[PDB]
Amino acid sequence: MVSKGEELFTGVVPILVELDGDVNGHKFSVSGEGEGDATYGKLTLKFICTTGKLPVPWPTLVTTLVQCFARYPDHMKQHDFFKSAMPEGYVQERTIFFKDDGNYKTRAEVKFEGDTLVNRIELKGIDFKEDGNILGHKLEYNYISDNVYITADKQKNGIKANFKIRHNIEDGGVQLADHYQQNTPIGDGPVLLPDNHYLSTQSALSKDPNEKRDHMVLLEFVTAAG
Ligand SMILES: [Cl-]
Repeated sequence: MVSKGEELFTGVVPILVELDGDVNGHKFSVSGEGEGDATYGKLTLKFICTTGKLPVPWPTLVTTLVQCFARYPDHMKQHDFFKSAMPEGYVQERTIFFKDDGNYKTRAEVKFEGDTLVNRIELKGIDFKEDGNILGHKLEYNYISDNVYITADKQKNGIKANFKIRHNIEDGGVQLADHYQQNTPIGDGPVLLPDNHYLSTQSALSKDPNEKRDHMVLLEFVTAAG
């Protein structure tokens, strides 16, 4: 039997991302548009800071800015929580701790609005050093990849995840971002609660030479594995 959720992702699906952020009192907004093809675990998106200059580094927002587009191997289809929650969707919450610096707290709703998959996010950042690697824009812009370790949260009918991102500092060194994640379904319907597994995630960051606004072009591959 094929779920309504699974069926929604068999072709190319348009994506819309909307983020409202406040880090150390610096307010900003980001809009993103693109396409996802879950059959190949493939995402292509362009993000624009709609408020001017982004007050934090683009690479620090990649994880916040749609794990429903992961390629789940057929033998792991019973563990795909993210698609099982669709179209009504899920809430995704995180705390992201930047080592020796501040933290982000995020809350997002990921759901269909018509035929478009929407990720609407609120982000709050506190305790950042004004001359630190984040507010000082000292991180490299190129590539972000890691494994996302997923476990069921039976009590909340959802999942938890934890993972680390290593951001290269431009003049040398590494800035660690420790991620803690919880996802809960929006609807009351049945969902798939997975066994322990991970998502292998790789993203390439680029620029559009015709784009004068502060922006990020992203190519991403996400694949579930045992
Ligand atoms: Cl940046």
